Amino acid sequence: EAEASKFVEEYDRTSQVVWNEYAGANWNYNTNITTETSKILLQKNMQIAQHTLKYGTQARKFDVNQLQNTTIKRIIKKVQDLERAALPAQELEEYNKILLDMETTYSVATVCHPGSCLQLEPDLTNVMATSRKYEDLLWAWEGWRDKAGRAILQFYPKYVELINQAARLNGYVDAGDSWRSMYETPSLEQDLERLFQELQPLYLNLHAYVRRALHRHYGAQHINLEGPIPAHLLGNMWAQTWSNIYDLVVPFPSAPSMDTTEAMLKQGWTPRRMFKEADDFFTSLGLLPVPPEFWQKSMLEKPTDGREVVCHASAWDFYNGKDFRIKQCTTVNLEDLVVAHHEMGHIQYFMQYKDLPVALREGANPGFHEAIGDVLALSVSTPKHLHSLNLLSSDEHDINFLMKMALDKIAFIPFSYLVDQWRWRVFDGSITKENYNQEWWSLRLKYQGLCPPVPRTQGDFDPGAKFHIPSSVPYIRYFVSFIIQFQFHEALCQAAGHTGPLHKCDIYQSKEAGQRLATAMKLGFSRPWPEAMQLITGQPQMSASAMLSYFKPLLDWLRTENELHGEKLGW
Ligand SMILES: *[C@@H]1O[C@H](CO[C@@H]2O[C@@H](C)[C@@H](O)[C@@H](O)[C@@H]2O)[C@@H](O[C@@H]2O[C@H](CO)[C@@H](O[C@@H]3O[C@H](CO)[C@@H](O)[C@H](O)[C@@H]3O)[C@H](O)[C@H]2NC(C)=O)[C@H](O)[C@H]1NC(C)=O
Ligand SMILES: C[C@H](N[C@H](C(=O)O)[C@@H]1CCCN1C(=O)c1ccc(N)cc1)C(=O)N1CCC[C@H]1C(=O)O
Ligand SMILES: *[C@@H]1O[C@H](CO)[C@@H](O)[C@H](O)[C@H]1NC(C)=O
Ligand SMILES: [Cl-]
Ligand SMILES: [Cl-]
Ligand SMILES: [Zn+2]
Repeated sequence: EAEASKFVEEYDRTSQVVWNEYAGANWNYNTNITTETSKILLQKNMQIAQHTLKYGTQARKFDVNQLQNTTIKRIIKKVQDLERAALPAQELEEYNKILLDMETTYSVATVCHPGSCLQLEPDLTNVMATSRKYEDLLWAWEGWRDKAGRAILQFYPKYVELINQAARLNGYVDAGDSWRSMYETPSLEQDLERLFQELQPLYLNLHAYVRRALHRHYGAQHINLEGPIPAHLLGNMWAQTWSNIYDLVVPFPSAPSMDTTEAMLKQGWTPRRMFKEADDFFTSLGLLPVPPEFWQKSMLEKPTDGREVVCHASAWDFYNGKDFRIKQCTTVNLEDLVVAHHEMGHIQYFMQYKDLPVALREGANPGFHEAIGDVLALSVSTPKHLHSLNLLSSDEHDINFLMKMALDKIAFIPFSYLVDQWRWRVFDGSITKENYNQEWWSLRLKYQGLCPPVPRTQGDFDPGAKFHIPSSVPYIRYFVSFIIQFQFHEALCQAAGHTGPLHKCDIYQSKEAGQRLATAMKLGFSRPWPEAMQLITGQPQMSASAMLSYFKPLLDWLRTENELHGEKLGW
C-alpha cells in the first residue's frame, strides 16, 4: 500500500515534466506547421511513449483488487492503460506519423477557383454562413469534401487498425470501447439513446419548420417537404449548427433583430476584447481569472506571416499549474464569441483541478469539460446580456431568441449524437473502408434528416472533412455536453434565485452559481461523474428535462406553426 502510494507520487512528478515538454512541442507545431516543428513533435511523441511504457508497465504489476486507498487504486488502474504506447515501436512510429499526416492534411487543405484559393477559416466558413446562392454553397461544400475528406481516406484504414490494436493491447475490444470507457457508465449507449429520443419532438418540429423556410427561399424544386434537407443550406459546413440561417427562418420578422456582427465590428471589438469579456464572466462568478501568462502566450488570431497554423480553436494545459493557453483563429462575430467562452471553460477547468495528481486532471467525464464554457455562454447569449454589451437593443422577440438558440443547440443534438455512432461502428468492424461514406450518409439521414446535395462517389470520405475525425478526438462528449449544460444552467439559475422561464435566466455575477461550478470542477476525475452531477444539480443522472423546459415555449410555438402548415414531421 505504501509501495502503491510512492509509485503514484513518482508517476505524478515525472508526468508533469514529460507532459509539459510534449505540450510545448505540440503547441509549437500547431502554431507553426513546419518540417522542423513536425520532426521535434514526432520525437517528443517517442519520449512521452517511453515514459508511459515505463510507468504503465510498473502500474500493471500492482493488483489493484488488493489496494485499500480508493484514489491510489483509481490512479493506478488508469496508468495501466498505455494507450498508443502499448504498440510495438514500429507501429507506434507509424501510428504517430499517421496522426500527424492526417491533422496536417486537414489543417492545410484549400479549395481553389481555376482563381484564388480559400481556406476553411475564415473563407469557406464565411461562404457557408453568408451565401444564399445554392450553387455557391454547393461549390464550397463539395470543394471542402473533395480536398480535405478525400485526402484523409488514404490514411484512415491504417489509423483504424493501429488505434484498435492499441485498444486491444490495453484490454479493450476496440478503440470505441476504450473511448466509451472514459464515462465509466456501462449503460452509456442506452442512456444516450433515450436522451436523444426525448429531444425528437423538438428536433423534428425544428427540422420541419426550417425545411419549410428553405422551401420558400430555394424553391419547391430544391426542397421536398416530406424529405431530408440538403446538407449545404444550414449556414455551417457540417450543418451541425443552423444559427447562420436565422435570417431565412425568423418567426417574427416584425421584431427585427440586430446585426450582432456589424455591431461588434462597428464598435471596434477585437479577438482580445472577446476573450476579456469571457474572462470577465468567469470572474463575475467568483471563478478564477486566467493568469497574465495566458495573455502573453495565447494565439488569439490567425497569424498574418503566411505561416501554416492549426486554426481549429483549442485550449491548452501545459501541466505545470501556471501555463494555460488558447489557440484560436478568432473571427469577430457572435458565433466565435460563444466559441471563445467554450474554450475559456476548458481553461477554467484546467485551473480548477491544477492541484490534483495529473492522472485525475480531466473533467468528471469529457462531457463536463465541454459543458462549462457553454453554460456561461447560455447567459452571454441572452438579450439581457447582449443588450449590456451593446450588441442588441415582447412575446415576439422572445420566440425569436428561442429560435436563435434552438438553431444552435437543438440542431446540434442529432449531429453530436451521430458522429461517434459512425466511428464506434468503424472501430468495431461493422463499417469497413468499403462503406465508410455510405454508412456516414445513412446516419446523416437517419438522425439529422439530411441528404448530400450531390451524390457521393467511391473515393469520397466526407467524415475526413470534419476536424475531429483526422484529429482522432472523441465526439460523444459534445452530445453529453449539450444535455448536461441545460441541467447545469437550470440548477445554476435556481442557485442564483432566478424565477420565471428558464430561458430568461442570466447568471452573470452570481457567486452562488460560481461556487456550485467550482466545487464540481475541483473534483477533476477524482470521483465517478454522478457525484459532480449531484453537486451541481442535486441529483445524479443526465436528463433532457432541463433542455426541454428551456425550449418549451418554442416547442408549443413550432407545433402550432407546423400544424397550421400541415407539415409531415420526419422524412
Ligand atoms: C487516499 O489517498 C488520497 C491521496 O493521498 C494523497 O496522495 C497520496 C499518493 C499520498 O501522497 C498521500 O499522502 C496524499 O495525502 C487521500 O486524499 C488526500 O486526502 C487529504 C486529506 O487528508 C487531502 O488534503 C487536503 O488538501 C486541501 C487543499 O489543498 C486542504 O485545504 C485540506 O484542508 C486538506 O489538507 C488531499 O487533497 C487528498 N488528495 C487527493 C488528491 O484526493 C485520501 O484521503 C486517502 N483516503 C483514505 C482512505 O484515507
Ligand atoms: C471549437 C472546439 N474545439 C475543440 C473543443 O474546444 O472542444 C478543441 C479541439 C478538440 C478538443 N478541443 C480542445 O480545445 C480541448 C482541449 C482539452 C480538453 N480537455 C477538451 C478539449 C470544437 O470542436 N467544438 C465546440 C463545440 C462543438 C465542437 C465542434 O465545433 O465541432
Ligand atoms: C517556426 O518554425 C521554424 C521551423 O522550426 C522556426 O525556426 C521558427 O522560429 C518558428 N517561427 C515562428 C513564427 O514561431
Ligand atoms: Cl458531411
Ligand atoms: Cl467522449
Ligand atoms: Zn471543447
